[PDB]
Amino acid sequence: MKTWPAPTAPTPVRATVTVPGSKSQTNRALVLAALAAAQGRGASTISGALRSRDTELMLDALQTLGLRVDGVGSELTVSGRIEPGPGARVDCGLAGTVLRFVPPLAALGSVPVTFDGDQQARGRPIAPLLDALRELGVAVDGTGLPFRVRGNGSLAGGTVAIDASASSQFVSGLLLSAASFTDGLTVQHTGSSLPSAPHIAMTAAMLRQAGVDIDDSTPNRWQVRPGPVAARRWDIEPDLTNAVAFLSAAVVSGGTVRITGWPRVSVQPADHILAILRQLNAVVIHADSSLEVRGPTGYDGFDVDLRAVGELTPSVAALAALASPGSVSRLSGIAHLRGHETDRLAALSTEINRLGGTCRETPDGLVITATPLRPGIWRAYADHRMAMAGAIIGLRVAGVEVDDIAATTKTLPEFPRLWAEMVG
Ligand SMILES: O=C(O)C1=C[C@@H](OP(=O)(O)O)[C@@H](O)[C@H](O)C1
Repeated sequence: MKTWPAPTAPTPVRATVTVPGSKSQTNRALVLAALAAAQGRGASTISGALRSRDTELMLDALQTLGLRVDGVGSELTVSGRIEPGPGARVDCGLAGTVLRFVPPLAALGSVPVTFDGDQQARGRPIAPLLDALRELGVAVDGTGLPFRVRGNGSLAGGTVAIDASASSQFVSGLLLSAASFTDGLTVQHTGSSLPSAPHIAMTAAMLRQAGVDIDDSTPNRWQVRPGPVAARRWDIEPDLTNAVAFLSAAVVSGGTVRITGWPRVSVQPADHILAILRQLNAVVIHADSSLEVRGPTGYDGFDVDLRAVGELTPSVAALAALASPGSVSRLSGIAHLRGHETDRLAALSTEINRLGGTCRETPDGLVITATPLRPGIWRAYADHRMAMAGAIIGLRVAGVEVDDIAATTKTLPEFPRLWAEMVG
């Protein structure tokens, strides 16, 4: 494969960028639309849906379950029934959301569904969710990929305790399908260190939009009452996490980047994002239905807690590597990143240090000392966000090339074109 040379920014980046839809929101809306259709409520349309590998894997997974998903652009319509064919096999790719959200849904059918994924997915956490499904009476063969859920046409539900410290998606996946369980579900996360609170909250918010009653008033416990899932039209927001990659260009170059269609009230962790950019002394404003970020003339080291927003880690680590020389930054709260698309702590450390940097992995994150970088080959590890972090680095370091820019298809297939258009 040819490398992708990361363009440099010898002068401030100035651009207006449109990012496509949220992966997290698109994939929840697909699941909820599938539940509504399966319950007999008719077809649902998702407007502004992301089209990426993760959402294609999700729509394919729904079609493997017997549903129909129409649309060649950003407008997707879901209709039909859960009626999987003999030996139905869901391909999970490297999509955690398919791996974690689809097994519950499948446990609603009367036909066994097998789940497989990419080689690299087989390393990611899954066993605690499979055990929770067994406790709820679903027959599940296997403790990792490939595994088979042997649905018999209903799932009883009730109460279950789970260790979700490795992934919030274990909670979200149970919550999405719970309204269709005979007695609903009460899920209790046991212990501590539950990452990605905003994504669990996203799940709860979208459930409420579909008319599901969920009680999230006590931390680490959720109660979903049995009931209908409404067929509705979904309006998907831009993906704010991917927007950060583009906004980071403003930050490192002292430029100005605007993101179109930025929501003033969001189901995504907008407030956490904007606060982090402001830590670096970027100026952030809402104007003309867009978000504008003006980078500072320079920035020093920062300490940032990423427990709630761990998917920002690659971009944030790139920012830390590009702080003023000798700056020390500490990224914390992110032990769970060892279980992501790749072990992102290990991968970021390797790649930064290969460029001459100083990144030390810690028990819960990274300590990054900004030092002069040099040319090299930034490896993506089949991880969209590793690829985009190398692009950020390359704005400020000539001769950086990403091995596999196409890893960005996971959530942002047009990244190369959008990035080129931004840098001009
Ligand atoms: O539910 C979701 O849509 C996601 C939740 C988070 O997972 P973890 O809680 O496993 O980190 C996030 O990192 C992921 O990219 C998307």
